[PDB]
Amino acid sequence: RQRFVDKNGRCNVQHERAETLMFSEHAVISMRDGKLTLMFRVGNLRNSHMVSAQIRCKLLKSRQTPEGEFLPLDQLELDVGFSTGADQLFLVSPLTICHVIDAKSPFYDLSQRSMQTEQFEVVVILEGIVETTGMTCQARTSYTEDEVLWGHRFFPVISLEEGFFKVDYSQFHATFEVPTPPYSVKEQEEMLLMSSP
Amino acid sequence: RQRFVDKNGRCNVQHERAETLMFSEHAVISMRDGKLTLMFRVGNLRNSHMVSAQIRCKLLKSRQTPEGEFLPLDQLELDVGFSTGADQLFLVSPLTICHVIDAKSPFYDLSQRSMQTEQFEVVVILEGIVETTGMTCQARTSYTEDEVLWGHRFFPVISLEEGFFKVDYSQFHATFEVPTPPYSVKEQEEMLLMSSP
Amino acid sequence: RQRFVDKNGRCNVQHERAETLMFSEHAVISMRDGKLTLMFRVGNLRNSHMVSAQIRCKLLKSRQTPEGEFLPLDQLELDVGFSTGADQLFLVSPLTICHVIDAKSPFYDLSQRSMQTEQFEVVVILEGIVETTGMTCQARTSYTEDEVLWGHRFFPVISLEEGFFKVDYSQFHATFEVPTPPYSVKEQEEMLLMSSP
Amino acid sequence: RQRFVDKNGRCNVQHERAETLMFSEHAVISMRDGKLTLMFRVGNLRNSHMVSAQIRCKLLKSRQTPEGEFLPLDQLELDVGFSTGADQLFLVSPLTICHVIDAKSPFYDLSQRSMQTEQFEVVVILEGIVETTGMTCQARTSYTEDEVLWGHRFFPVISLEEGFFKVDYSQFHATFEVPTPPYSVKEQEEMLLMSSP
Repeated sequence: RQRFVDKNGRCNVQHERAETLMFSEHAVISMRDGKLTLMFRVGNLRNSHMVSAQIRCKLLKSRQTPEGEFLPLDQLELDVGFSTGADQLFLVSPLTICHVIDAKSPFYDLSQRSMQTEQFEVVVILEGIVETTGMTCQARTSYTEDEVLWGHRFFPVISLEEGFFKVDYSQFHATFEVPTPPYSVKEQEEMLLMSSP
Repeated sequence: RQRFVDKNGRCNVQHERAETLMFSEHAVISMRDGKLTLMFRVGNLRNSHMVSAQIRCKLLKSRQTPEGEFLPLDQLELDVGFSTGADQLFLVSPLTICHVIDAKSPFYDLSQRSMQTEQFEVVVILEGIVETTGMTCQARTSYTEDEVLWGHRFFPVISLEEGFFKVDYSQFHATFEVPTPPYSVKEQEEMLLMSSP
Repeated sequence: RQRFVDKNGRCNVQHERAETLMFSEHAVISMRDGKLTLMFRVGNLRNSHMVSAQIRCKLLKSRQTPEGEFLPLDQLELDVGFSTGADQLFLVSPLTICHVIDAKSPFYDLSQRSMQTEQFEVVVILEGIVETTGMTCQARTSYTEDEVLWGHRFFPVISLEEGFFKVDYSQFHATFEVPTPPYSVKEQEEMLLMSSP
Repeated sequence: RQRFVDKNGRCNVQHERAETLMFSEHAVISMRDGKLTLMFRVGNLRNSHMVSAQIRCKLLKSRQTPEGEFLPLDQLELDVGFSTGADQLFLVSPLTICHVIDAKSPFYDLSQRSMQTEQFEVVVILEGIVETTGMTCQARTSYTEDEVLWGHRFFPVISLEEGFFKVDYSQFHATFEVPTPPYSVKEQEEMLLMSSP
């Protein structure tokens, strides 16, 4: 059968200069494998194609510490694989980056309703290896609160049409709504605690 | 006695251009140190010899999430040393890379029989330091389900014949069958649970 | 609303050659998010602007081991993010680096009073990516015991004045005193233990 | 008072071409901070001075797995800081690298007596940043069983003679014998278990 990567390492994927297919326009928050997950899509740089890369995510926001101190712009770490090595990417085709929301996540108590008033910026940083030269580069993007879609899911972009594993970039930025619990992960766990008889 | 590495760092190993001795042709699944382990062999690049390198492994496959979503090509992390630093290689001679299958592994429930119908691709990525220039490079390979041999074991390639630690590459790709439990690790643990009186 | 980072990765921050705005002149020890934290500020290099960087911290001091051995200069690790990935910085504007003091920290039993007699040197090492060339560099600094201010807090340097997220470097090195517990973290935990009825 | 590192990052340390002061000639196994520790000293490269560097250690040896398989040359990971970040070195002067022997260490059951018959090779790999160019390099060394000294301790090499933090390399390779328990760490823990009344 057709394989994505040949024995010698050659990738069998069938994919303008304006770098707009690097990161998806929006991020989404919906269920995946039983967990509410923050997701965004990464593709590649049109003028500097990469195969390998490392990705990191920071949550930027203003906040008042319990001590009463106002932090104009604080950065909070958003785990996107440092605890598995999943942050070391293999860019054979687009990838849906996942941030599983839990008690360690800054988004632990982010619910659909709190989204209305919340104000933040999810910054994504990808430092990849340009295949052609071998040197390193970096691409960044950002998702403000209005660019994070609760209850949405990314359309798939990979298929097989005649021995060719194809990537449909016309669906790169496309998302669709799905029935998703409005509760924050903290609330879900709070409800789990109160569910015990 | 003869040493593999001199005090000054010189390696004492006695080893065409077609890069075919970089990764073993097949991967195997058999017992090592009491654990069912996924293994494959890494050697080196004939046109760009490396001494240092980092290795990572991704499991590529199609799957349907519990939510009913079909993921055409999902990548699952296969731990090959990130939790020990064992993924930072010292390429003095061929190395048998080990993925110890456990509850954290995507192969946790992979048994000999399920292999027949299963469909996947184990992609290996090695980014090493070319000794001659000092610059970095990358080599990749892949193992589809039909290239993963259950119950097989790699032949040893290192020996000492007259003060020379020799590498026999004619046995680089060679494997042999050994009595191996057909059960998946999950099943083994399931059987351990039911064994308690 | 105004965003810190555009969709294409461009940062929207409004900032002599003498490199003096790279690290704050002093470090401080005060409460943040309910934890006594060692903090210092990092900005950037005026002659080689960086956006990405990794930071590490070492505690240098003389000490006598329980075995009676005197170590003229021993280096102790000061966790500044290796256990979260928070040590991989996004230098969009100044950042207050935090070392949360706990049982794993060399400063676990450092109190305001012990500061008087204590003798040490907190060395900070930042290896960043110069935006202009793409190559790597390193900057270092040090904080002796007399440059660590107990009970002090850094003044904020970020604001928004007419669609511009501004950085006021005139306050880069500025700190102010705040009511802070004089106890070491070990002592705080010792007092917590004795508080149990 | 005199400081090791100036505020601007300049190190205040007062230190032929043959690279022989990079790694100590021998490694030692003795008590430090209540733990039996494997130690060796690292200094620097005379022809390519480094300030920053990462260090890793591999245990090379032949062994027979519980399955009866003979591994001619197996590599076992020797933790030298990957679980703290202590492996990311600051080479301001010589450093005594420490491997704290515990249940996770390949040397867990290595005792003074077993040393007589044991056969192995502790390979050390240091990849550092040459201060002058900014490019990366690597240095390696090895310690066979006969080069690992049980019950020995390294002489200190740092001192202060007239505002100068001096490094005496004439003592770089020097070690001295100290009363050290002959037991392996496993044995020590075995004795701790049997000590419970």
